Amino acid sequence: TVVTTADTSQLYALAARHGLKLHGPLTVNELGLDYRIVIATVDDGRRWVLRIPRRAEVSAKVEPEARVLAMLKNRLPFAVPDWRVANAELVAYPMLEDSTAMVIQPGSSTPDWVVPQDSEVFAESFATALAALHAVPISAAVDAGMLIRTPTQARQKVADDVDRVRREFVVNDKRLHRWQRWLDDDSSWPDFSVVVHGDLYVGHVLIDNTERVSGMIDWSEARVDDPAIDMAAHLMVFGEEGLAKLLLTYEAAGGRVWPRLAHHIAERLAFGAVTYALFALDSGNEEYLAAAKAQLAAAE
Ligand SMILES: CC[C@H]1OC(=O)[C@H](C)[C@@H](O[C@H]2C[C@@](C)(OC)[C@@H](O)[C@H](C)O2)[C@H](C)[C@@H](O[C@@H]2O[C@H](C)C[C@H](N(C)C)[C@H]2O)[C@](C)(OC)C[C@@H](C)C(=O)[C@H](C)[C@@H](O)[C@]1(C)O
Ligand SMILES: Nc1nc2c(ncn2[C@@H]2O[C@H](CO)[C@@H](O)[C@H]2O)c(=O)[nH]1
Repeated sequence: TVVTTADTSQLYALAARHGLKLHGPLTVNELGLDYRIVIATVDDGRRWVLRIPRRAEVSAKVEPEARVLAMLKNRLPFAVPDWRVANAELVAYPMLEDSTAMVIQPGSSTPDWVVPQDSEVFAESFATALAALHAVPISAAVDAGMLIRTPTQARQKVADDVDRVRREFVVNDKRLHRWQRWLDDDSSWPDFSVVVHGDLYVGHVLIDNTERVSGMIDWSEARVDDPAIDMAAHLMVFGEEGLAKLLLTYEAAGGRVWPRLAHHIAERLAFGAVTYALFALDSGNEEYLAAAKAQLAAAE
C-alpha cells in the first residue's frame, strides 16, 4: 500500500454514521488546533466539508453555531455553510465551491494569492455584503440564542482581554498605554452593536470568478458586538486607502457609521495583538506563545 495522511476507514465510518457516504478524492487539514478539516467527495458526486471537533470542549460549540447559521441563511445575500450534519462528533456541509479571496498552502506563512487591491468588484461587493450582515436584526440574533454584547459589554470585553494579557504576559509599556487610552477614549466607541462575523478577513470570504463576494465561512466567532471587529482585517490587508473606500460604500449601502469609526478600526487592529496572545495562551502551543510574547514585548 501507500501511507496516506487521511485515515480513510475512520473517516468513512464517521461520515456514514451521519448519513454521508464518502466515495472518491479527499484532502485533509490537520493544522487546526480545535478541528480536523476534510474536504471529501460524497456519493452525490459533490464535495463536502467535514469539520471534525477534536475534543469535548470544541464539540460544545457546535450546537450554538448551528443556530447562528440557521438564522443567517435567509437573511444574507450571499452563501454560508449549510450544516446538514451538526453534532458533537461531526459538522458537515456541502462545499461552497467558490474560492476564498485568498489562497494559501496549509502550513505556509505566505499566501499564494490575495484578491488585488485594485479589484473594484471585490472592494465594492465586500462593502455591501458587510453592510448586509450588519443589518441583520438584533432580535433575530436574540431569537437564535447568540452571544449578545451591548456597547458597554463590548467595551468591557476588550478591557477584560487586555487585563488577562497583562496578568499572564509582560507587555511593552507603550502598547499598554495605547490600549488603555483607547479604552478611555469615549468618542472612539460605538453607541450600538451589530451582528458580526467575528473572524472576518479575505481567507473567510468566498468570491465568484469575477471577484464578487459570494459567501462567507468560518462563523465560530459570530456574536452581537462592535461593528469595527469586522473591519480591522480589511485595514490590515488593504491599507488606509482600502478602508476609506470600504467606509464610503458601507455607509452608502445603509451601514451605520460614527465619526471616529476609522480611528476605532485602527485601534481594533492594534488590539489584534491581544487576541493573538490569548489564542496562544489558550492553545498551549509553544510556537504561538513564542510569537505572542515577542510581539507583546516589542514596541509597535
Ligand atoms: C492576509 C493573509 C494573512 O492573514 C492575516 O494576517 C489575517 C488578517 C489574520 O487576522 C488578523 C486580523 C484579526 C482581526 O482577525 C481576522 C485578528 O483577530 C487577528 C489575530 O489577526 C489571520 C486571520 C490570523 O488568524 C486569526 O488569529 C486569531 C488569533 C484566531 C482566529 N480564529 C479565531 C481562528 C484566526 O483567524 C493569523 C494569526 O494571522 C495573523 C493566522 C496565522 C495562521 C498567520 O499568520 C497567517 C499565515 C496570515 O498571516 C495570513 C493568512 O497569511
Ligand atoms: N472555498 C471553500 N473553502 C472552505 C469551505 N469550508 C472550509 N473551507 C476552508 O477550510 C478552512 C476551515 O474551515 C477555511 O478557512 C477554508 O480555507 C468552503 O465551503 N468553501
